[PDB]
Amino acid sequence: VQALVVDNGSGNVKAGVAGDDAPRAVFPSIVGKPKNPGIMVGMEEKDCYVGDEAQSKRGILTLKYPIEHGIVTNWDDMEKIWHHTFYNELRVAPEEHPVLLTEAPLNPKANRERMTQIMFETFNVPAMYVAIQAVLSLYSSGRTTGIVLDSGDGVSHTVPIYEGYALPHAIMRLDLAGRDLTEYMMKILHERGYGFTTSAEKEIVRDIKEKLCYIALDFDEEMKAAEDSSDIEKSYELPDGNIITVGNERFRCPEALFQPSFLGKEAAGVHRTTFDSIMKCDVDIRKDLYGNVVLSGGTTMYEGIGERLTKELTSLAPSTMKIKVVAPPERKYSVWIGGSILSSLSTFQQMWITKEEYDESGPSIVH
Amino acid sequence: VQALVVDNGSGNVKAGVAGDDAPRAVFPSIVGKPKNPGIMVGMEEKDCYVGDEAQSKRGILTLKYPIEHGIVTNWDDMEKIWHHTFYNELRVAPEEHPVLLTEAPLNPKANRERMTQIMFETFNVPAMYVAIQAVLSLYSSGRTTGIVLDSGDGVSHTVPIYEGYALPHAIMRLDLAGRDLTEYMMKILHERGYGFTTSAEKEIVRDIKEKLCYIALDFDEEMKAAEDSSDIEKSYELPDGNIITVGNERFRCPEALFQPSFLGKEAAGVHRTTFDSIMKCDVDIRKDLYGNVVLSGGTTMYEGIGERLTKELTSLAPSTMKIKVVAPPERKYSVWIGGSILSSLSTFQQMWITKEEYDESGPSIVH
Amino acid sequence: VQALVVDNGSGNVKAGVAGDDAPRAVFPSIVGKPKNPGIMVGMEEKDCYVGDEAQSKRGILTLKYPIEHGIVTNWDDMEKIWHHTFYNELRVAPEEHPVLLTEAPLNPKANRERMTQIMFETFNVPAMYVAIQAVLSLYSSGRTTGIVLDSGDGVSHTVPIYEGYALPHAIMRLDLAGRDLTEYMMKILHERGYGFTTSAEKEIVRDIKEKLCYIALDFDEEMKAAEDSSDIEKSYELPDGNIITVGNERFRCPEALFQPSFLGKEAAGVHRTTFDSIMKCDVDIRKDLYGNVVLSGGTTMYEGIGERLTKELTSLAPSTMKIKVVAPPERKYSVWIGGSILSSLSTFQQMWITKEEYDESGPSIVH
Ligand SMILES: C/C1=C\[C@H](C)C[C@H](C)OC(=O)C[C@H](c2ccc(O)cc2)NC(=O)[C@@H](Cc2c(Br)[nH]c3ccccc23)N(C)C(=O)[C@H](C)NC(=O)[C@@H](C)C1
Ligand SMILES: C/C1=C\[C@H](C)C[C@H](C)OC(=O)C[C@H](c2ccc(O)cc2)NC(=O)[C@@H](Cc2c(Br)[nH]c3ccccc23)N(C)C(=O)[C@H](C)NC(=O)[C@@H](C)C1
Ligand SMILES: C/C1=C\[C@H](C)C[C@H](C)OC(=O)C[C@H](c2ccc(O)cc2)NC(=O)[C@@H](Cc2c(Br)[nH]c3ccccc23)N(C)C(=O)[C@H](C)NC(=O)[C@@H](C)C1
Ligand SMILES: Nc1ncnc2c1ncn2[C@@H]1O[C@H](COP(=O)(O)OP(=O)(O)O)[C@@H](O)[C@H]1O
Ligand SMILES: Nc1ncnc2c1ncn2[C@@H]1O[C@H](COP(=O)(O)OP(=O)(O)O)[C@@H](O)[C@H]1O
Ligand SMILES: Nc1ncnc2c1ncn2[C@@H]1O[C@H](COP(=O)(O)OP(=O)(O)O)[C@@H](O)[C@H]1O
Ligand SMILES: [Mg+2]
Ligand SMILES: [Mg+2]
Ligand SMILES: [Mg+2]
Repeated sequence: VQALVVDNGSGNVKAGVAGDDAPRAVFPSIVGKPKNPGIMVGMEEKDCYVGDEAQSKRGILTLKYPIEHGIVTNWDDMEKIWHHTFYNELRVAPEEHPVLLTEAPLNPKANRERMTQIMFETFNVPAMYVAIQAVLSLYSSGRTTGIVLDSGDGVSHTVPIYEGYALPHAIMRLDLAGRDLTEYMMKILHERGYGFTTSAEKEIVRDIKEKLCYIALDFDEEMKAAEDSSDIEKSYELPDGNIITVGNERFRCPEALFQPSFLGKEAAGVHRTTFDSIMKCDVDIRKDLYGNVVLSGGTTMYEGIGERLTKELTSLAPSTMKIKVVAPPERKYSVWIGGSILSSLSTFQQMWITKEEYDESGPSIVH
Repeated sequence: VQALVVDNGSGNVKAGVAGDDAPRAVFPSIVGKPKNPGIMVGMEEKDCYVGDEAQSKRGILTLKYPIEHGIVTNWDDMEKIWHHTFYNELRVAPEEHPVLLTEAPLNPKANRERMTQIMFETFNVPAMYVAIQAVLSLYSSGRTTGIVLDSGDGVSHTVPIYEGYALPHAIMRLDLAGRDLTEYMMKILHERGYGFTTSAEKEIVRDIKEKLCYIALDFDEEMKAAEDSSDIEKSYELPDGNIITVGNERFRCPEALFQPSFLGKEAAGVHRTTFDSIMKCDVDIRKDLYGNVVLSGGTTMYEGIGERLTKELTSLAPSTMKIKVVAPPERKYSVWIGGSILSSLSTFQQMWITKEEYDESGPSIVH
Repeated sequence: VQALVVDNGSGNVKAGVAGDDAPRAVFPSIVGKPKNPGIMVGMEEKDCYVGDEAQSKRGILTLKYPIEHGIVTNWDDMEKIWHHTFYNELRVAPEEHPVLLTEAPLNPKANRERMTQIMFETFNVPAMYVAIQAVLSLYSSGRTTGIVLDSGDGVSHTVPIYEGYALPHAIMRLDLAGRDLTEYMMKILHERGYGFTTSAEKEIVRDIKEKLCYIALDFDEEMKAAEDSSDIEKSYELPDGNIITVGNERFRCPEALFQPSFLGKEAAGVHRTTFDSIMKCDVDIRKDLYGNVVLSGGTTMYEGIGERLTKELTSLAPSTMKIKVVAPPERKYSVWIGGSILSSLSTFQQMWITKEEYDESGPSIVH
């Protein structure tokens, strides 16, 4: 009997069995419902268009994300997503193995309580545990000291840890992630006459962003250079065979991470958030936090993010410090691998919240 | 079988085996307890953060001194400190060798009685002896006549001795030591905008004081000179890489030894205390006491203390006398070396207080 | 010709003319700058959005406090605030009347020197004086003996005074005030799903705190009672008409004054700080200090603070003492009224620092 590890993000669902090196089932976290009447008699009108099945036939479906900034907004569809994960992707009986789940820090308590109640009463798991994503990202890297910058589709958070002890008063959360960048890309592609509006057009723009975008080392000089020559342009082919050309948007779209004012948000960039999280720690801790910054999440996968973040932090921190940003090649799956490591430890076997405790202490047993 | 010599101060613990020329184990006398919850499963949550181990990871610990003005205020942590000394630093079995301890003069009797009871019942030593620090400082210097000014972290005392005979009615005690100077430095560094509050920040200010401070030959002229030029300033680098600059505080901080009114204390300086201890002696003794003043303790390590004390005593004593202050290079370890000399004498073998006497005569056997 | 009294705090500016019973102009100490481009031609783009004008249209402005823990961090905006006070609120010529200012104890000297230079060179006042807030709070109460606990938006300090003589070595300063409580309220409102991030959202949370919070007599029993019934809940209406409900946060937020560990700060509560300030005084003074404790500042306006502080001090002080906490109804304006009383005394006319002295003795004339 091995635990199941299900990392539940705003954009993707990563599921698998503890002990594996990689998640065996990764599919987008969408639920689709048809927007047209079915006319041919003799077909099967499936209700659960979940994940890649909904992605494949998004032409006749309207797509909805049940998780928004890490908070579940539609529990009915989230239950469908969980059922899909347990029965069609992993193809296991959930009542046999305990399940390890993840949740972003500084989340409302009702979210976790509803999650626990749904797991214990609908799917009937023997036990569970809910862990923070940022501490698992540190488990994946085999280290006990460092500050983790996790950025996914819903929310970015920084969690500093020193010698295994957490520093909860220094945790920062920034609701600026990949979905905001996709929407900004949709907005600024209108400058060239490309109009994207539909839910499927959103998934097209997301695919454009994931391939053509990169982070410039400095923004103003790169702007001035781009206005002079056309070698920055690139071409992308739409599903129907139409060809579009993208220019300085390639480095304009991800710049909003460091300048949120591009999105109309009154906030500070990821570099400034990292620096301010470090500065809330004790003076003796700061050197080891500067010396080890961990990148996690898919949003940190832009080419050149490490150099840019190192330059910003070096410009902010005193000249004596040696800023070292750690960007593993597999940092898109750091949280899942960390959870896989955590669930297999012999020490962790006492933290399982069995159903007998839940029925004894109510939903608040998780806290 | 050789005796163990443990000099137990308010700030540091000096331990070793009799016959050595120097203490083999010197570590600060602090006990730390974590102030944060441990979040990573798979680490060891040690309870005894004692000495340099607590000093190394003071960022996540709160630090407490179990001895205050030479009187033990927390016996539970003092027992931890003694266990650490016996088992992790010296790495000996305490039940094999007798232990020689030290205690400041004019201390309450309950302190010594509790110390003896803890040693005999918890650690089970074959024998012990408790000696005054000031007479051991005279043993270290190979002399029988002179007045000893011992100043450590908790309390300053002067003990005059003539031809081996003590003069107990002339003993003076002044509760003004290194810890008071560290707190005064913390207070007056706020004039420049440097705020130090935490327990670890106290250890940072102590390190600043131990390197940048010195004693001016005269205070008012040095003030007037410092206000004219900036060559007195010096720079110090904080743990995180920030740089601070200190000015006249360098000679303002140790001036409180000679002017306790800087600390708000209604008392007299160390020079005046020394003079008044001398004047309580017989007229025939005073010449040999003026001719030999012994400096002991770490607080007397400021550059220029000898010249200042000689000037003060010369201004107080009659012009015929030749004041001679003795400042050995190793006066930071005078008490321990004196105890090492004392415990190795063949004459001293009769003063051991064995356990059989203790069980016969109660805790009062020490007196 | 009557003096002007300007009490300059971290959160609010209280200004007026000496001889009045109350400050005629009280407005928040904020400077706002627009974060949007102006599109309508024919409007006036004012630069100085200061005080209530910035508060009224905070939707399109970003708000910044130029004073942080009683130390001015942005002199350019502080000059704007002072100009606003002198010309739009009081509507007087500053070069006609002398100005009396206030400053928190244990402040860096450069702050006061820059303040004096700005007043004498930009606004050209005939004279000035800078006074400590805590001694003015004692003037307002018509008393010469007592210990004053002043707590505002930036810093809390306790200053004991006996028979008119100050005891500067017993002064304590605690950087924990109303702004920290507002930030803690923002943090712990996330438990219910309420997210407040913007500068204007900070002013919304401050208004929530000022009305719904109170201090429980004991914390654990009140917790246990709150978990049983919902009668502790209350509702608050947001600017746009949305309704939020607050529960045990009402007495959780101000508890951080007595348990700073809630904020992640390694410090002691206000009761412990008061007790430790008393214990640094002479034994003969302590009875009259216990018998008269003065509350000053807006942070001490929570319902039930007097009973809680009396209970804590009674539990700390010996059973013989009768702890009496004095909480005037108008203690939010104690410092200003005390300054108004002080400036009108005939004795005080010799302490004015005229411009002729300043030009003669440099900025250090204030000290
Ligand atoms: C971009 C795509 C196809 C493209 C036709 C592929 C080719 C390659 O692009 C062009 O030919 C550029 C051309 C264009 C028109 C004028 C111009 O000075 C420059 C370019 N653009 C147009 O005609 C606009 C007009 C428009 C509609 Br209506 N609303 C909008 C909202 C904002 C902006 C513009 C518009 N147009 C018909 C569209 O966007 C349509 C709706 N877009 C799509 O179906 C997406 C899924 C794929
Ligand atoms: C001194 C240190 C770092 C420093 C930042 C290193 C640099 C080099 O110093 C400066 O930049 C000087 C600057 C300053 C500010 C205003 C001014 O007219 C002159 C100097 N001082 C400040 O901003 C004060 C403000 C302050 C707090 Br809040 N409470 C206090 C209590 C008393 C006095 C002042 C304050 N400040 C943020 C601190 O002290 C912080 C808490 N101190 C530390 O973390 C320690 C461990 C190390
Ligand atoms: C509190 C306010 C309005 C409210 C909407 C008024 C109504 C009355 O509250 C609700 O309906 C509660 C609901 C909620 C959602 C899930 C849940 O299990 C319980 C409650 N909360 C939400 O949807 C969160 C989601 C969220 C964002 Br995004 N980041 C966050 C950071 C931390 C926590 C949560 C979040 N949400 C949209 C907000 O906070 C927005 C940004 N808040 C505001 O604009 C402020 C100025 C006023
Ligand atoms: N190679 C890539 N380059 C840039 N962005 C990417 C890349 N791969 C994924 N992303 C972005 O990462 C976001 C979500 O990634 P992920 O870390 O899985 O988030 P979640 O934690 O919500 O599952 C997507 O919105 C996508 O835009
Ligand atoms: N080189 C130095 N210069 C100035 N002060 C020092 C120096 N070394 C140590 N001290 C001070 O001496 C104090 C304690 O020294 P020590 O004599 O070991 O005291 P104790 O008898 O309590 O062990 C410390 O508080 C430290 O501030
Ligand atoms: N009625 C009230 N109840 C609770 N807190 C209050 C009340 N009125 C004001 N405050 C708090 O007092 C703080 C500042 O008050 P004040 O004493 O004017 O400070 P300052 O000295 O900085 O002007 C504000 O941050 C506010 O949160
Ligand atoms: Mg994720
Ligand atoms: Mg000593
Ligand atoms: Mg005030």
